[PDB]
Parts: sequence; structure tokens; C-alpha cells
Amino acid sequence: GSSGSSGNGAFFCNECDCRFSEEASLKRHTLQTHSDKSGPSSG
Ligand SMILES: [Zn+2]
Repeated sequence: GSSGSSGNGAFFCNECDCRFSEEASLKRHTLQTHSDKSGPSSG
């Protein structure tokens, strides 16, 4: 798919499977859901 598409919604989490209408909405999820320090972070 190339630039130009009816209706926004082209942001899907890379780590997990999800969708977000806005970019800001996704970014947050990525952090909250997948905190920068979660994997090696025992807790
Ligand atoms: Zn995610």
C-alpha cells in the first residue's frame, strides 16, 4: 500500500497485534503495554 487511502488507520503494533486510528494512540500503547524496560525487567 502506498500513500493515499480512504479513512485513517494505518498503524499496527509491531510487538503485538493491534490497531489504532491515530499515531499518538498507538505510541502510548507500545509504551504502556510494552514498556521500554519490561523484558529483562523482572517485575
Ligand atoms: Zn502492543
